[PDB]
Amino acid sequence: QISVLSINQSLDYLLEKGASVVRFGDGEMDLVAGRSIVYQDFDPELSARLREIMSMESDERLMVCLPDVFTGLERYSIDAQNFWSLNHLPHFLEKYKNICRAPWYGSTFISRPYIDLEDKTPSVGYFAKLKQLWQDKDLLIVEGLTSRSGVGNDLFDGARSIKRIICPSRNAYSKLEAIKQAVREHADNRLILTMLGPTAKVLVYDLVQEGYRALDIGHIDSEYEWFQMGASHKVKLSHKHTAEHNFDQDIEFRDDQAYDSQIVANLA
Amino acid sequence: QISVLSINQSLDYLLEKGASVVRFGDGEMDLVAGRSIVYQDFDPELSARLREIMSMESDERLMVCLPDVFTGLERYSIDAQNFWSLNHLPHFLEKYKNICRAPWYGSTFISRPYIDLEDKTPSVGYFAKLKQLWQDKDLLIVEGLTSRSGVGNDLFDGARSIKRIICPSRNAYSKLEAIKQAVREHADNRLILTMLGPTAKVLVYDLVQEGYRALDIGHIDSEYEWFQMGASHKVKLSHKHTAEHNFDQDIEFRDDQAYDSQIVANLA
Ligand SMILES: O=c1ccn([C@@H]2O[C@H](COP(=O)(O)OP(=O)(O)O)[C@@H](O)[C@H]2O)c(=O)[nH]1
Ligand SMILES: O=c1ccn([C@@H]2O[C@H](COP(=O)(O)OP(=O)(O)O)[C@@H](O)[C@H]2O)c(=O)[nH]1
Repeated sequence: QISVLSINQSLDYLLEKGASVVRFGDGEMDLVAGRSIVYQDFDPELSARLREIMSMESDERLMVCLPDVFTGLERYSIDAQNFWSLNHLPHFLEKYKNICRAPWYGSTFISRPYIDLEDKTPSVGYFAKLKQLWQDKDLLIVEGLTSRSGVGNDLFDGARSIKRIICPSRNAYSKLEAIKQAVREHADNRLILTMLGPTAKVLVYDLVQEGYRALDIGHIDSEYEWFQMGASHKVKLSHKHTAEHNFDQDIEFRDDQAYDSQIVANLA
Repeated sequence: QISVLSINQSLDYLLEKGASVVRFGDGEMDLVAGRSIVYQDFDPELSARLREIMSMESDERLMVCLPDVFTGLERYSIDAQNFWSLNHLPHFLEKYKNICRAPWYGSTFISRPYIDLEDKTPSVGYFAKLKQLWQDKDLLIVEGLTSRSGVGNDLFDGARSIKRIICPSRNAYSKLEAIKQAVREHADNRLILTMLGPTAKVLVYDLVQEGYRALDIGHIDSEYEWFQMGASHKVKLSHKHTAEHNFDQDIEFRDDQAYDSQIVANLA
């Protein structure tokens, strides 16, 4: 009964208002139910902070997103439909309805705009509007050791410049205050992008309170790689993190000197 | 009946396929009916050429566009509804059905994404996808003397570089071969954008046959100015051409040194 914007309306709101964004997906609900996820062990301080931010209302300073799953599941792949309609919502729908009482939310799938869409025709337009958020911007990327967002592809080639804060690939929440301090030291006037699972959501909220603009964009790199491959399955990549292969086994980095030169702090 | 894509679907096609685009609006149908328009006098070679291009089918090399008016006019302002439904289509509907027999067409309103829309919420996203077509590209802009596309706004600030071929502000068709000659001399590998009324349509078509990529984007600058000012009416601008003020009275150019430096040929 919760009202969730489409991807097109969510991205347009970010383009219109310049708002920050924080997204909550199935893994955040897992932790709010007291259950660990693969790259974040359960932590009560984390779950309470996630439990708090989910209940917040959206405005021109910060848009809060939920999975666009409370209606029209025919939009998604048969595997995605089976997950939401037969696994997640049976468990947690009454939790969503209890906690999430804002008038409206953005779509958490602005990060996930390809592989699980039944019709992939509009994906090109989603990635185009995403790229417009950072076109000609100086960027601060806050991501984990294996994320390597944009490494090996042209996702961020339209940005003016990139600096990166490298965080733990898992259980990053225990270093949250150290990460925040690194962001303060290096952010200047840059747009902050974060790819950091549950920790990213607390990070964005906290940095918004300090007057930064930050976008939680999660697994955008994996979805972009699949989009460029024309993939039909969540094919695992060998040289960086892959969405829904969250244990990070069988990864060996390729030498990227541009990436290495963008690192300004390493907390992994 | 004729099947016309939405603006969202048309822009996504150009992003996906990299196709060139030609759009036909009410002024071209005016000429195909043997009538002069304000900035283009009747010429039998032009009108026959426009009718010929209108009848062509769209593909990954070239998308042919028509006004998205044969259905769902509730999408537009009442002024636009009255024009198409009581003025244009009463005269020319049987001509459209006779000439336009392709399976599908793009939307000519990819150039017109704001002032005549009833709901202006998605316009921000339309301009974002348009900007992505030329982001980080070297551009060759082919336009009339009063067009001054991008002058005084940030429409093309995301482009890598701009050269301009300046043409007659009206009756440009009489200089078509000289304009084409200028394009061959200065285009190199640049993306060609044209804002040149009915001559733009023949130009793009002819340039496609020679293996260039060209986008007929017409009155995009006026719609962007209205969008940025949040206008609710087609307010006339005093320092350049304004769409639907086509006689070009009462125009005094602002001195723009970037514009001046971008001109590489002048045929006005
Ligand atoms: O402690 C953590 C948790 C996650 N991640 C990264 O967070 C990203 C995914 O974030 P999120 O779960 O928000 O993605 P979504 O699937 O929601 O789009 C991936 O690049 C992971 O490597 C990380 O670096 N450290
Ligand atoms: O001989 C001409 C005819 C038109 N134009 C320009 O063509 C543009 C509009 O093109 P079009 O009619 O294709 O616009 P649309 O309304 O279809 O988007 C305006 O900038 C006009 O100044 C021009 O420079 N020379």
